[PDB]
Amino acid sequence: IKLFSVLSDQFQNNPYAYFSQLREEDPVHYEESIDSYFISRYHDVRYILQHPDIFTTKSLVERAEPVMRAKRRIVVRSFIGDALDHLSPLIKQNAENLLAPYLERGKSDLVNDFGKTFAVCVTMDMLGLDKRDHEKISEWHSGVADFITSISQSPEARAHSLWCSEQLSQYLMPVIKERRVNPGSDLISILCTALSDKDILALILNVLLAATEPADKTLALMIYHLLNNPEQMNDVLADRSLVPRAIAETLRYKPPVQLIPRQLSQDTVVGGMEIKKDTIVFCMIGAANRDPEAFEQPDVFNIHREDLGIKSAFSGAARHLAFGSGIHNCVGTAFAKNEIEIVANIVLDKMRNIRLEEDFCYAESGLYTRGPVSLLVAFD
Ligand code: HEM
Ligand SMILES: [Mg+2]
Ligand SMILES: [Mg+2]
Ligand SMILES: [Mg+2]
Ligand SMILES: [Mg+2]
Repeated sequence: IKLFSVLSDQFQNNPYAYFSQLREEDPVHYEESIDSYFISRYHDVRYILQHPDIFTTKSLVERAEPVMRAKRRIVVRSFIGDALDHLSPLIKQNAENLLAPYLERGKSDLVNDFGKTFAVCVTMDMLGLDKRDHEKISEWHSGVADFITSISQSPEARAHSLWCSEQLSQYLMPVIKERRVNPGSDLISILCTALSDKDILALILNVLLAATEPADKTLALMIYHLLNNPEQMNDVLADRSLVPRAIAETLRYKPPVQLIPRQLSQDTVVGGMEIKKDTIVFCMIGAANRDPEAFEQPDVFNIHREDLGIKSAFSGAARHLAFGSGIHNCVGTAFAKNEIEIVANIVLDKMRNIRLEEDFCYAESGLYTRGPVSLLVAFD
């Protein structure tokens, strides 16, 4: 009951089976393993995200370090909002260039054969990095992600993770010193116009981390749930203007980012239980997006739901909390919509009569960020 742990293999197997017992029965669940509380109720979670004075979180220029173990937001957001119209042909090519090898076979794994690389490549365009280097970059990003997400690492993984983030610095740092004097129109160049080299590397790195994982996760998650609800897929195929709805419901239904940490600046009460200073709470987004106080039939994937509030699903005043909520809302919400919309449409254009593979076994993994282990599809 309160004896159960949200860091367990058991929980990590299927977080969705325990959210309900978590609200209603132990909403502000203490995690003995750390000095961290886990908050499962929608309205609590949302109050926490709306009030980042009481519940602070790291700056964009703060080098990330393992989650388990304020004016630039706009400068990023806008110069990401100005970016997306420019990067749409490049996102489109990436999708086409990366699908290209797999057509003809009529067989792909949208996660491992395509997704990861696609997202990596879109971010590399956002940062103006040379897409020849996408193998190195992916491997490096992954090693770092591994260090941030993980509960624990072996000395090897940790030694690899250190290496990866060493390599990235060796790679990006010369690009930063270059663009300071010869800036293109890419994000790195823009950041050089009022922060230090190392500051900018941190921001760049946090934008590398932020903009990659969730985007490939969502693509795969949406396609999977559309295929798992095939008339909703047909709905989307016959009217492509539903893709924002399919995207939004996927985000509500299986948020790629499951946990949003916040540090407590003071003593304060969320719900009923009292929590002391400097302790860190964890917003359980999965649990909040499945809360029947916010959504009706919450455990039903329905792209046509009336309370989705599609009108706003890709903003800070949204109904689901997959981008967070309010002032500290995902900086690339507008970007994320476009990116996924584009690629989805191409995936759907090129993979005619797309379906799941014979004897494919769906499986999610992740505690802090969660998505499919793979998505084995077949098509003409
Ligand atoms: C599938 C779509 C995406 C989802 C669900 C998502 C989710 C999130 C969430 C939950 C946060 C936490 C905000 C908070 O602390 O309350 C966040 C932060 C952030 N997001 Fe996103 N994201 C997505 C795509 C993107 C993309 C494509 C970009 C960049 C274009 C982006 C840029 C950022 C940045 C820069 C942060 C700040 C984190 C930091 O301080 O390092 N996101 N995102
Ligand atoms: Mg080591
Ligand atoms: Mg389903
Ligand atoms: Mg159906
Ligand atoms: Mg499932």
